[PDB]
Amino acid sequence: EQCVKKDELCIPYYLDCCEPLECKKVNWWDHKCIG
Amino acid sequence: EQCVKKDELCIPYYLDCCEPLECKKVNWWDHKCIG
Amino acid sequence: EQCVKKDELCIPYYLDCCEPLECKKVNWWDHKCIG
Ligand code: NI
Ligand code: NI
Ligand code: NI
Ligand code: NI
Ligand code: NI
Repeated sequence: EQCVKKDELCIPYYLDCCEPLECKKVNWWDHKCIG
Repeated sequence: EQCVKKDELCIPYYLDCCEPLECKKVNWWDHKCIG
Repeated sequence: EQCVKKDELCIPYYLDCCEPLECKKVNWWDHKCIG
């Protein structure tokens, strides 16, 4: 598995972003890699 | 390889946790993903 | 894919280091995992 790229979906505690992106909520259920 | 999940074993500098978990020592030799 | 090990090449936003290493520029184009 790879670190998640910019603007792609991530899951805290399960599937995280490539640094320096941060996994941020974008709605009630989903998160995206932002930064 | 995947990021390490909650309460599973991690190794600093070698096998790290899924954010926002942190790899913490739990005894003399082992580390676990906590948070 | 795995997190990048100490003194190996990394790419911010694409191929990141094993914590607690940080991906730092080492010249105009390349980055390395330091820490
Ligand atoms: Ni990672
Ligand atoms: Ni981070
Ligand atoms: Ni961290
Ligand atoms: Ni992998
Ligand atoms: Ni970091």
